[PDB]
Amino acid sequence: YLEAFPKELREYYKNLFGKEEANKIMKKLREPVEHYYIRVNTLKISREKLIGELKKEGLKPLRSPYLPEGLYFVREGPNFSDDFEPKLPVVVANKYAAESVYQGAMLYAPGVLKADKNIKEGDEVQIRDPKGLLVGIGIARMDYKEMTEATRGLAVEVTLPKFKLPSLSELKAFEKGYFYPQGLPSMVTARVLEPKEDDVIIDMAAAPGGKTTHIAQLLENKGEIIAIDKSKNRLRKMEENIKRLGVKNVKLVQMDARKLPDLGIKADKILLDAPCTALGVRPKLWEERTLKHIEATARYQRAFIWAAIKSLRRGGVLVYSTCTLSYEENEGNVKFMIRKGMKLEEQSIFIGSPGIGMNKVQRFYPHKHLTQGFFIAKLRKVKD
Ligand SMILES: Nc1ncnc2c1ncn2[C@@H]1O[C@H](CSCC[C@H](N)C(=O)O)[C@@H](O)[C@H]1O
Repeated sequence: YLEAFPKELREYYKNLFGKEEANKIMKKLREPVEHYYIRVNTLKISREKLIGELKKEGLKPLRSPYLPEGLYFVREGPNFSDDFEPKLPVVVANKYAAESVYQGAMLYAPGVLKADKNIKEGDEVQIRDPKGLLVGIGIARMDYKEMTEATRGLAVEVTLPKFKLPSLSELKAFEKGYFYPQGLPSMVTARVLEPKEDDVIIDMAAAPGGKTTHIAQLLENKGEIIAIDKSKNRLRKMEENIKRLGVKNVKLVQMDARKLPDLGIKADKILLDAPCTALGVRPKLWEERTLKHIEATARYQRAFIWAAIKSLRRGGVLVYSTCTLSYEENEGNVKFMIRKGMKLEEQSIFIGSPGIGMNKVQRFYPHKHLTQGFFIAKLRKVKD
């Protein structure tokens, strides 16, 4: 698994976590989350009612004892060994198709990069990513010719994915806005913010609106949430998410969040779920980002943070979160905040790990908590 991570990053992890822990983290990072979480949209349905609906569809949702809005599905796999060499013709899936097949998706024709020319419908085939990673085994539903030419349709029925997570996007329950797939750490983040119907609230990197819509249901669609993002497309997706979930609580504004103080607003609550190197996201087939990215991105985040601090009322609260493992983007950037008149505060839910040499922030690790790598800091603005 070590091969998935560039050498300097591997050394970075070893230095930051220790060899043993670093190896455990990288090993687990290569795999999908063991517990696949969704958020119950309490704007439309209760937890137990939704469970009833999911059991109807043959699913086995389990309840979280920490998040009353949390449900998770247990992951299946690995369905074959890491060294397994099937005696099968090869279908090569592109980078994006391979990651979904790796988690139980079918392989569709646009997801096909190239393939063995002997392949005919009904043949048993093995599916590999462009770098030779075996991600699944299945049965071809197209001949070679159609597989490499079709613009749509089913190319390989994946009957033996490396791992299996439930597909929920096609469920009626999903279409009716009953839930939103979202990781446990991300859900804890919105809770730890403790939004109140009275609060002036800003999500300054909000799209596609996972944490924004969670705030909306915690507010029970009362008050107002200001949601910022620079990307019009991701905002477009956020508009669809809002409509589907029945969220009436949110005001979308497109802009560079680093210029936030240009508004006249002094917020009581700010969520900064910041753009990051995403070193913690799963599954991690091949890690492309490295040290140069950590420094650059950490520096990039400081612009957001400063903008947030200046836009916070005194006594105001900032929640900073990332889906990355790096020190610089996390504990390092919190020290920055501490130098700018912010103070660490106890988080209302703490089920993760302590931060690196730092007491009140909350970290999540894949090998310890069965989640994506994650980071959460909660701060109080004591002065300007
Ligand atoms: N300079 C900038 N100003 C505002 N938003 C930015 C930005 N640079 C990146 N972003 C946005 O920051 C987001 C980080 S992903 C955040 C996901 C979101 N909080 C959720 O829970 O669903 C991306 O959507 C990206 O569009």
